[PDB]
Amino acid sequence: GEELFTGVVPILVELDGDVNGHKFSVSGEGEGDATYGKLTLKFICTTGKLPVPWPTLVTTFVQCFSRYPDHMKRHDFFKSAMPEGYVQERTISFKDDGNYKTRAEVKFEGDTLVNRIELKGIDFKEDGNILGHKLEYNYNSHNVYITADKQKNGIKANFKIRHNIEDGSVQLADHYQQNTPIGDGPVLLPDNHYLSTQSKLSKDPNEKRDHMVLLEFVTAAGITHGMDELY
Ligand SMILES: *N[C@@H](CCCCO)C(=O)O
Repeated sequence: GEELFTGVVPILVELDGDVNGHKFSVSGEGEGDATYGKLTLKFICTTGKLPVPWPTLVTTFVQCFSRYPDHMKRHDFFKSAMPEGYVQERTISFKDDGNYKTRAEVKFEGDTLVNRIELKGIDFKEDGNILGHKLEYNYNSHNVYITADKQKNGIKANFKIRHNIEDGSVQLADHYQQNTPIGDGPVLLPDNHYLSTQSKLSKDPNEKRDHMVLLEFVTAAGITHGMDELY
């Protein structure tokens, strides 16, 4: 599977969502270059205005594009599941507000890596930071710890995303994530490690539709003692 990621790979993201009486769809396109852990993606809301803030969907919108160091190649579950792919399921709980439930399948369709997502939003406050669009349009860097779930033949992660709010506070979005292979081909089940992520959000000055431009870099890390010994 890792052979499929040696070059630049086109990406398609499709999300079907339902939150607070609003059905919405998002399509995203761009490319990933796993050699540098680099993602360049532009998302468009094709149904009108997005009924939740763009930053709340960044994690939902392809960790197979993470840069795994040579010394950590045996820990890359995500690429090992390719091309048949993996299911990624999350609960995202917004502190003192509602939650997202997401299920995605990530797999190749020919040369294109496709992330197809179903999202449901539950129990949000009409006046809250999410439905009230009170999040700043920016994004923090996070370290996501990955552990094996070997009886389920996959991996899991839980992590809290920090969203800056326009009132100067920071609202946490608590993520619980599980990934399972779609195919029956053996996958790599990793030792504990983490993914170091950084994301920049911007706008296309020629785009009339509601949209988000995302530039993201992800690097696997945390396995250091063996390499440190060399020096
Ligand atoms: N590279 C050092 C050893 C690192 C000490 C911790 O492993 C050296 O060559 O002396």
